[PDB]
Amino acid sequence: STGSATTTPIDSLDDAYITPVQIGTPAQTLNLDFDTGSSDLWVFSSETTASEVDGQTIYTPSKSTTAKLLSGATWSISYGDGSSSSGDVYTDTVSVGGLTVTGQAVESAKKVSSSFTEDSTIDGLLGLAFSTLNTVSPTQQKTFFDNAKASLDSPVFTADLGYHAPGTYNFGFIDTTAYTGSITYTAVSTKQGFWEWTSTGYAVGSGTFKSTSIDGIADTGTTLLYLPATVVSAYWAQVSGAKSSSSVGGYVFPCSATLPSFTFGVGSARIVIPGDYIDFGPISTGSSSCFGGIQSSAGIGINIFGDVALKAAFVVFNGATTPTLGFASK
Ligand SMILES: NC(=[NH2+])c1ccc(C(F)(F)F)cc1
Repeated sequence: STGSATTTPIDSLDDAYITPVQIGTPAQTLNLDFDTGSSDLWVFSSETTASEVDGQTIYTPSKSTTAKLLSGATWSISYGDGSSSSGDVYTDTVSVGGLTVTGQAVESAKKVSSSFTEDSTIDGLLGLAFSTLNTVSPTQQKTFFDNAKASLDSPVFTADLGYHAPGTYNFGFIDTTAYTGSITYTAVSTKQGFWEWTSTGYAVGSGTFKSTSIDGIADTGTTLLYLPATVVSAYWAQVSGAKSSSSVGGYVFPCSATLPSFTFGVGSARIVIPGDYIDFGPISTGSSSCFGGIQSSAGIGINIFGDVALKAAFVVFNGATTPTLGFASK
């Protein structure tokens, strides 16, 4: 089997991407944030505290003839940005782009933090990291990909995110029309539960490539590119007027600037992020100071190849017996 679904930016800045997902019988379609940096499929629901729902579409398990309460199971997750959610668990039929999993754990939110309530465009998360990170207790649950894998034509999924445009998540096949050149594959460590790999270096604009190992995660659920302070300083030094602002929380730059590209290495291959992809717009409405899309990872404890990086590539999440990652230009 295979599946193919379009993923759409939630706003004009590509702050996140949503993908429609069918849950239950009859289908209830929710727009979920596919997150290769976590492993829970959770949704706003008829159980979510009413004051914490503000425009999201909800899953109502009592209206699904295939929903079953997973007795005694609860979940609770906190993310890197300080947001969180928690609740109970159902199993139900879940379909993405024509690919169906029966018995998928659907984590129903009883509580969500304010940043989830405040984002009416995201109805929940669909985790695509390794199932070892799943938070369900006392019986850990599998991701949608982990449940589908054996049925897929090939044990892979691909992320093809757009810049200010829709893109595609495919399951079970590689669309050879969706990229240029070849796909370069690189080793993955699953020890921290992530799609963790080592980039071979970087360049800023037309500058020379610096060979240096950068260990980080391929994370569709993080907006920005978080890299070591040395690398980030080298990038922003090429932008007149750019500075790190403790009050704003990162590097800012004049909105009048034309940003240089940023290249990252995948083996001997190179992925080029155009400068425009690095512009996250005014820091507050009407400001002429703009927020940068490349930020320091110092104090995160890991580098994060988030959407800014991934959207410049066609990315293969290869879930073969030994997982790997593939990157192609597009
Ligand atoms: N769910 C995610 N995509 C995610 C959240 C937090 C972190 C961090 F802790 F490293 F910051 C990494 C990945």
